[PDB]
Amino acid sequence: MGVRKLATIRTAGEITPIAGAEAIECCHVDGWTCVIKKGEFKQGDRGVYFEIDSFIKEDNDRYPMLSKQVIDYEGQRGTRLRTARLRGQLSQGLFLPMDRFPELASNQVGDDVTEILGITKWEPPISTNLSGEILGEFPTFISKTDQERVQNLIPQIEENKGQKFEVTVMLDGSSMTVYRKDDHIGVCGRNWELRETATNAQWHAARRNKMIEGLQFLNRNLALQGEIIGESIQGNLEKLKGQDFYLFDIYDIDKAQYLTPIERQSLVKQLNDNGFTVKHVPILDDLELNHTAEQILAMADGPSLNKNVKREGLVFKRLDGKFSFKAISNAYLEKHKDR
Ligand SMILES: [Mn+2]
Repeated sequence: MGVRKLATIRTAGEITPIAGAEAIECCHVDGWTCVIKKGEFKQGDRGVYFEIDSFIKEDNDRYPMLSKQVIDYEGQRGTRLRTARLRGQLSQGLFLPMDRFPELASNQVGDDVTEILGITKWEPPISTNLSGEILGEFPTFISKTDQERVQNLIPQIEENKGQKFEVTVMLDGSSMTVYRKDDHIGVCGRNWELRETATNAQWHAARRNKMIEGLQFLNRNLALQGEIIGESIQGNLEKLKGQDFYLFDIYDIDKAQYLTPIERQSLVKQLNDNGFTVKHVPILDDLELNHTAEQILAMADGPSLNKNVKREGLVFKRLDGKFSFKAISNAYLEKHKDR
């Protein structure tokens, strides 16, 4: 899920009427709920579902319903899809019937049609503080930080009932990776490896908590992955003075896998024992899964690291390290229109 699966062929679920608003109804699409024109689908119908964060280029033939939300973004004219609320009812995504896409009459349920519809991914601007000097590509020997949304995991949420999960708070900052491979120690943003300058915010955070020394102490090819947050980083939800790093993952570069949560929270223990103050994203009570997606979304709303603000949401990592997912707070998305 990195620019991929924004537009997929999916199936209408339960179609509920909107009391008082007769021209439209609410369509369940997997874990999503979506406002449609009345009678546009019956339950069981297939259509293309365009997730929130889809950027769709203007076309009043195909996308007239998006006409008066066209904008300029990367010098591209088109409509960003985002969370909205229609008459007390949450609405996320666009769900159009297959008869609208002639080119897709061969395709099958669940096909990713993003590429072939030319759909791109809207994202917030990267923070002005954090565009440093690029050294290299994000190393290909490290995975980027990424979770599938719970809304897209109905059969897997079923399958996993009874399984236990590390539950962690999702922080609104910027992805940062600090790693060792042999004689090299590097620091990465989301997409790129960075040069150490005096102005580099990520390199500064890594020096300060001594996580570089940490990796020199551990003597392993590891990537420390987490969130840089604070002042002048994405509106500073947590109301920090200055800035800081909070780990949420460690990637084993030799074995080419993440460390399970217990593997991970032990290593952090020893770092803090040897004088390496590496902070971890807030960890909550472990979860035994026996929930709907809808229930998981409800538990995502809650307090953040700063417990006086509403959090971005939660991440769930099965304790064997072989299944993880995120649930973004819909309350958060309602309050935060740049999200
Ligand atoms: Mn984020």
